[PDB]
Amino acid sequence: IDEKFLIESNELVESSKIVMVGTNGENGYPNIKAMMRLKHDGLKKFWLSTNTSTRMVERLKKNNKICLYFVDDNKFAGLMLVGTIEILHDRASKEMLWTDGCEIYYPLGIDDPDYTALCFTAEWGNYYRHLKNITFKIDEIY
Amino acid sequence: IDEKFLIESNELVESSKIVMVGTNGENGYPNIKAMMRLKHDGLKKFWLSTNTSTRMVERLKKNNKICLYFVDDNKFAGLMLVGTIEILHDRASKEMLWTDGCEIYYPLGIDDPDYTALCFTAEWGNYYRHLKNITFKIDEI
Ligand SMILES: [Cl-]
Ligand SMILES: [Cl-]
Repeated sequence: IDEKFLIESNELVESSKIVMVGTNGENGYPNIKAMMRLKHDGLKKFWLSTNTSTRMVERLKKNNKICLYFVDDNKFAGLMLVGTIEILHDRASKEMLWTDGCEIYYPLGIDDPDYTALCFTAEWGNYYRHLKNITFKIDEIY
Repeated sequence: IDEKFLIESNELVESSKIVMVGTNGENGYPNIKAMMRLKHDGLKKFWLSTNTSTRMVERLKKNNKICLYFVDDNKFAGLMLVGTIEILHDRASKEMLWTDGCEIYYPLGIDDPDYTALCFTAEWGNYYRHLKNITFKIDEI
């Protein structure tokens, strides 16, 4: 509950545009994919970008329990957040979340058929560091 | 399945000291944790260490289906392996897998009570590059 974590975890989040996203894959195996962080609100909410794959979409439709992971291997520190994700289908949201260097990935702009936007809402997390971890609920850390 | 994207998969694995490990967690949620690579054999077998944790031991005994993810540090790309994991509780295995480098995390050595070794066996791979992925079965390649 010390203020350092939220600030330290926030630096961790801010330090890369890439987030590792864990999902429930086929046949009971977890799957991890890299996604792009379009926006976040502290540790409460993340808006992410990934390529439209019917596989991923169908999977998230049936099971939206996910986790996010942020790491710096140099400190051997990481942050994991656990929560649920929803696909944002409306163009309004897609437009408001669009950023520079979305363009690198989605040449046809907001209307690129491969631009999918997601909203992750964190329930809890775990900060790992010095081979220990501190688990917290989001509603506590604020 | 071609040898270009599999040469990059192996290079990525050989350069990796830390690997992201995805496990099936409480209440239906995936969980991810960084673990250290001790040894591997191609893309089929990976020996990992992490700190001893009774929560993780119980998790993995209920459900040993996991994935590994190797981040490419120089471009938007990565390798995901999927398979099953087993904890190596025996000192013989821990002695064999011990590498110079472990002394940083486990200062009491092979007998450090926080030293846990695990053996992952991959069944399927997925290589991500250029916003695409190629899926392959490890035993075919
Ligand atoms: Cl709206
Ligand atoms: Cl020595």
